[PDB]
Amino acid sequence: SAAGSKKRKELHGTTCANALSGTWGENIDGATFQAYKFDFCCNISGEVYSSFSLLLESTLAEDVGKVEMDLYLVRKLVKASVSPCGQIRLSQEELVKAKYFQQFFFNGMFGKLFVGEFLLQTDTSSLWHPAFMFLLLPVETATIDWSAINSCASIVEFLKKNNLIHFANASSDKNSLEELVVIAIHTGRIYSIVEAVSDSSAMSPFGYATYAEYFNKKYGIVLAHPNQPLMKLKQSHHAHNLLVDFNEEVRKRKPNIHAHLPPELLARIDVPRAVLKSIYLLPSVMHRLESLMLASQLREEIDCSIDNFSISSTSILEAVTTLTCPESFSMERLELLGDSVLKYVASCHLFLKYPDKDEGQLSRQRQSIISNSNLHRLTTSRKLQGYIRNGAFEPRRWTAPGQFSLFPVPCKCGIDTREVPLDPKFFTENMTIKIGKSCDMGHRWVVSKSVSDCAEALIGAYYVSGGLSASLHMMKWLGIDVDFDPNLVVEAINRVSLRCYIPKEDELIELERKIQHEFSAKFLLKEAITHSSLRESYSYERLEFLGDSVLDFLITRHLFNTYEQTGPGEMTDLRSACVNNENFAQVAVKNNLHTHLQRCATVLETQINDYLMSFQKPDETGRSIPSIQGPKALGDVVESIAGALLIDTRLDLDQVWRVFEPLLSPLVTPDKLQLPPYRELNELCDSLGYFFRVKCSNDGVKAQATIQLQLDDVLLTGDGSEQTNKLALGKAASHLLTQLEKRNVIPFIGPINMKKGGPRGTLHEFCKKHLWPMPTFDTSEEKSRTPFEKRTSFSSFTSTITLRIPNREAVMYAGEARPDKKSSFDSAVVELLYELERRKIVIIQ
RNA sequence: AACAAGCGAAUGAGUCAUUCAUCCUAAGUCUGCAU
RNA sequence: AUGCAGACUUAGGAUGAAUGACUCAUUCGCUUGUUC
Ligand SMILES: [Ca+2]
Ligand SMILES: [Ca+2]
Ligand SMILES: [Zn+2]
Repeated sequence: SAAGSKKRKELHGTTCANALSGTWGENIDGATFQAYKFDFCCNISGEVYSSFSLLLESTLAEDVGKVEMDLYLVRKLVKASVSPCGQIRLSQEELVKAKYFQQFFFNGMFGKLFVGEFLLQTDTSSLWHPAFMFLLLPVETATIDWSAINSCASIVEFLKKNNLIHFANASSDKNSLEELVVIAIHTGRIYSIVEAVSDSSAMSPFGYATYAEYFNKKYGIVLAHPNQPLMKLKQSHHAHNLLVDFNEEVRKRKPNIHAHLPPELLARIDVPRAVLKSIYLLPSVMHRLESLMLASQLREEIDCSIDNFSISSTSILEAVTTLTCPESFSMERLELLGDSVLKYVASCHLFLKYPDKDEGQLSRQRQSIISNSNLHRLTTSRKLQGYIRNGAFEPRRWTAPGQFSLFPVPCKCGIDTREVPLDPKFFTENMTIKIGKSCDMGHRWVVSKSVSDCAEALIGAYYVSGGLSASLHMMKWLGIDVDFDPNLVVEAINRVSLRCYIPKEDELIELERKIQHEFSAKFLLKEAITHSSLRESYSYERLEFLGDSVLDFLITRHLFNTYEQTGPGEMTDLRSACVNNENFAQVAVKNNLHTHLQRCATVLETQINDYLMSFQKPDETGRSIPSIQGPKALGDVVESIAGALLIDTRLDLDQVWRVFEPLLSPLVTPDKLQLPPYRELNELCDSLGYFFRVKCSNDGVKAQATIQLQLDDVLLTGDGSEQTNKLALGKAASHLLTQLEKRNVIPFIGPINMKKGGPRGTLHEFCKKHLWPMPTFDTSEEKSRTPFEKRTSFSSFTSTITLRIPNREAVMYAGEARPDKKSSFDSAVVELLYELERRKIVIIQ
C-alpha cells in the first residue's frame, strides 16, 4: 500500500531519448546529420546482412554510438556494431529519397502499405514524430548507398503512378531473378522471390479452381500475362525481439510459407534482400540504442564531474531495467549491491554526524534514510522513474518514423501530458493491471518497489564503476541525506583523543594481535570491546550499529563481485550465512575474540560458558560447530570491531576488509551454502510434497519443539530443544533432516470453493491441516481439430488424481470433461471429494 | 519466421491471495527470574 | 527502575518456498478471418 511497496502499482511515464529528437522533419532544404554505422555480421558465413546508417541530428554520447550488441535470431546469432561515421549532409532531393526508403520498407514489411490507397501517396509527416526521428538507411559495401535508395524511391513514384518475364515495374531475366526484393502491387506487401515455378502459370490449381480465378474474383484484375511462371516468394513477416536469447540456442524447425503470385502483380525493386534481412534486425537494434541513449542521458543528468570516473551506458541501462523486462540484465543484483552501499553510507554518515545517538535512534534514523519509501520519494522527485525499463518490449509495436503504427495503444491513461505527476488515481492496488505495458504516450504501470529498486540499482551501478565516491555522488544526486564531510571523521578521532585511551592491562595489544590491525587511536577498539553491562559512558552498541552495515556491505560487495551469475535470493541466502549473527558468534569464538568482550553480567557469562561448552570437535577437519546458538553479544563484538576499524582507518573500506577477510576465513560459497534447518526442512517437505504438524512449547528453561512429518506410510517425528524455540524448531528440523536424509468419516473437507483454484485450494489446505501428502495429477488429453456447460476448446483434458492417503490404500479417480488443463485437475478433485465422501473419508458439508 | 485474433499447452518471470519461512536492525507489550 | 530471558506483535532492509489465480514474455498445437 505504501510508496515503495510491491503491492502499489503506480503509473509512470517514459522518457524520450533526447538524441532521437530531430528538428529536421519538414525542412525546405537538405538537413545535415550525424551518422552511425550498423555493421551486422552473422555467425553463419553463408548469408550477409546489409550494413545500415543511423542519421541523427545530434551526436551520440560515444558510449551509445559505439556499441556492439548480439542479436539472437532463430538458430543463428548476429553481431551488430554501432561504430560511428562522419557528419553526413543530405540535400532535399536526397532527404526526400531517404525518407521514402525508410517509410517504404518499414511500412511495407512491418506496417500495412496500401492503407485501406497507397500510403506514400496519402499525406505523411504525421508519421514522423519529432520526439523520435532518425532516418536509418543502408550503406554501400561509411558510405550511404544511393543505389538501393534510388531504386526504392523510383518504385515509390511507380506505385504512386499506379525469355524474360514481365513484372509491373520492369522486365527481368528469368535466370538472374531468384532472391530479389519485390513488392506486390495489388496488395502492397514486400516479398522476396525464392524461386519461380519451373512448369506452372496463372492457370495452375489454387474455394478457387485456379490462381487467375482467385485474382479475378478477390481483386477483379485481369492478368495480361497468364503464360508466365508465377513465383513462390517468402513473405515479409514482423520483427521478433532479437535482443534477448529466448530459445536458449521448444521451438522446432518450421518450413517457410511461400505465397505464389503471378509476376505481373509484382514490381521489381533493386534493393538487395541483404537490406531486407537487415531491416528485421533494426527494431531490436534501435530499441537497444534507444535504451542506451536513455541510459546515457541519465548518466549526463547525474553527471559525476570526476577526473578518473566513467560509467558505461550498459551499466546504467541494466540499473534501470526491471525484471518484468525479459532481458539478459535485470537490475536485481545491482539493487542488492546498492541496498548495502546505501546502508553502509547511511550508517557511517549517521554515526559520524551524530556522535551522541545510540544504536536505536541511529538505527531508526537509518530506517528513515534507507527505506523503500524514502528512496521512492527521492527517485520520483528526481524524475528517475521515467528511465525505468520495466517493459516486455513488443517488437511488433516498434514503429520506425514514417511507419504507420499498425499496433497503437491509444493513451486512455487519463493524463494528456507526457510525464505523469505523482498523485493518487495513478496508484492502483488491484490485480488484472498490466505492469509494463506502455500506451502510445509512454505511460505504463510500475510496481513502485521497482522505483526504489531503480534508486538502489543506480547506487550500486555508480558503486561498481566509481567506487564509493561516485556511488556517494549518485546518492547525493538523488538527494540522500549523506555527505561524509571528511574532517568530521577526524572530529571523531577528536572525540577519541580527548578521552585518555584507557589502555590499562595492554588488553588491546592482545586483541589487535588477534585481528592484525594496529589501531592508531585504541579508544575505538576499547569502545568496541565495552559491553553495556560495564555501565560506562561508552559501549559497543553504536559501533555495532556501524559495523552491521559495514560488514553487510563488505560481504555483499564480495558476493556481488564473486558470483556474477546469481541474483538476489541466492546472494541473500549467502549473505544470511556470512552476516548471520550466529556466524559472527562462531567467528568471535574461532578467532577467540570472545575473551576481550569486557562485561559485568553474570547471565551473559553463563551464556558464553554454555556456548563455549556447546562447541563440538568435528567428525572430519571442517570447522568446529556449536551445538546451540549462543548470544548476540559474541557477534555484536565482531560487528563493533569492524565499526571501530572504519573510524580508526579513516573509513578505508579496503583496509576494514583487509582485516576482516581472514576473520571469517571459510566464506560461504553456494556449494557450501547450508540454509537454517527449518527453512531447508519445509522447503524440502514442500518440494517433495509432504507436510508436517509443528508444535513448540516452553517446558523448563529451554524450549521444546516437535515436528511430526508424514511420509507415505509412516509418521516420523523429529524433536529438538533449544532456548528460543525458533531454534528448537530449527533443531527439530535438523533432527528430522538427519532421519530423513538417511531415508532419502470424521474429517471435514469444508465447503468446496469455486473459481478454478478452489477445489485444489481446498484439498491442499485440507491436506496441510488433516495431514495427507499432496495429490498428484495425471491429466489425459484428446486433441481434436473440431471444437469441444462448456466454452470452446480443442483438447478436452480429462484428468485423474491420485492421493497417497496415509495409512490407507492409495486412491486414483478422474474428471468428466474440462477444456482447460487447470480445470480438469479441479473437476477431478471435486469428483474425488464426492467419491471420498462415498468412501467414508471426508464430509463435504 | 505471411498477418491478425481466439482457444489450448509448455517454460521463465512479475504480481496478488493464502500460510509459512530465513537473515540483519530497531522497538512495544505480556510472561518469568534476579540484583 | 535496571539487567537478562522467552513468547507475541509491530516497524525497517534483504529474501525464500508450497498452493491458487491473474498478467507478461517466449514458444508450440489447433481454429477462424486475412494472405495464398
Ligand atoms: Ca531494494
Ligand atoms: Ca548484532
Ligand atoms: Zn497513457
